Amino acid sequence: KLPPGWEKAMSRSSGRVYYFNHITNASQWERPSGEPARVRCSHLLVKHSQSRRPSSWRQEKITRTKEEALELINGYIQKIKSGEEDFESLASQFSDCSSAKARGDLGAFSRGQMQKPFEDASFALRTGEMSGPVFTDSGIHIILRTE
Ligand SMILES: CN1CCN(c2cccc(N)c2)CC1
Repeated sequence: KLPPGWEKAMSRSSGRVYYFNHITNASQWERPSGEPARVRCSHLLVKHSQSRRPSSWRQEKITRTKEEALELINGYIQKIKSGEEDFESLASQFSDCSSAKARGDLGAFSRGQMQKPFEDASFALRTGEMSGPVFTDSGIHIILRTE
């Protein structure tokens, strides 16, 4: 019996089975196996032209499309997963959130405080686990649960 949130899938390019989480948008090859008052997370945000506030410390006027933002997110996830780059380094350089200055750290929080897709992903992640692309009214997030 798989844990809730998780489903079995089959690659497409290779035919090998993998597991996908529809709350975190994480995917992995191994069987996942398996809630607290509070969690601590970091994130990397890529905004797009339909973000609630299409502006950030990186760019006064953010004009990229949502599709372009998802491509950027997917590229950062690839480099993090390969070890070519660290999550903290990419967040500091490229997150459209002012938390970039703290390597993406948002600190600890409870349910009720964050936007719902962000909250649900954060609480479904295990400690140390990274999400896939998570969509909110702010943009597209990579979320790292640190505690
Ligand atoms: C929406 N953002 C506002 C800025 N934030 C921030 C800024 C500096 C350092 C840390 N840890 C967090 C919180 C999240």
